[PDB]
Amino acid sequence: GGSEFQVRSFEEIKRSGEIRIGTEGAFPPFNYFDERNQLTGFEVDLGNAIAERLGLKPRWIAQSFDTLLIQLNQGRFDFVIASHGITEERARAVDFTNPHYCTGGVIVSRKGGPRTAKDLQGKVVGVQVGTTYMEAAQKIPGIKEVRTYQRDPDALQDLLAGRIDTWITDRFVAKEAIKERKLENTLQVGELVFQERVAMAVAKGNKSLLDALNRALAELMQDGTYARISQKWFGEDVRCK
Ligand SMILES: NCCC[C@H](N)C(=O)O
Repeated sequence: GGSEFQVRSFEEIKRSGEIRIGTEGAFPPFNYFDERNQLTGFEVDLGNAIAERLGLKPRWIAQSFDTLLIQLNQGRFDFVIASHGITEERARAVDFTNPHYCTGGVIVSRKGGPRTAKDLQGKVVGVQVGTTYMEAAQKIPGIKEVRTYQRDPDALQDLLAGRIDTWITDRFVAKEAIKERKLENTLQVGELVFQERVAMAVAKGNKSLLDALNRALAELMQDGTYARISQKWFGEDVRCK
């Protein structure tokens, strides 16, 4: 159906009564399509609670991860919530909110497989395109091959099939995939390779919206809504401490 692309200030958004939110929809349990083919996840619930707290009806747009930041700047959405770690490189093209969770990238291998960055010597490592996982894998020398996937669950599929030695991904995504697929006796979570603060993104220079999102997030963290949503998803509070 197409849409009107525009980078919108907070007051322009407020006038419309609607906030357009970009996400990926292939990164469970943060944002994904469930068994009845509807968009959900910790970040969807969070996104909706943000929209609500601002007096705005959310309109969700799922699309491939590698495209999200560039379509944000082109004006397809007002903000993106799609598990983006804050990086200096990314902050050149977008403005990040205060982080809505903290986490890290972790080595995942089959039983008896690589557990440390050092173990990745002559190994084949699977990572999703445009991610901090791919970025870190590119900097670990002596990996035989960094294999890059458009979608992160595809890397998991290749780890299981034995086409790669190691998948590097988010620690919560790794834990949940193992629980979901009952892979406790088949997969092995190794070392935390790096830690990261994960945040919403706004088009570069969209300071009015940036500030409103920060305020709404602060409010959710104070009024118990964040705690409730984190509990539902993780049985614990995942905010940066
Ligand atoms: N597809 C989602 C990737 C999320 C990861 N934390 C990153 O920042 O690259």
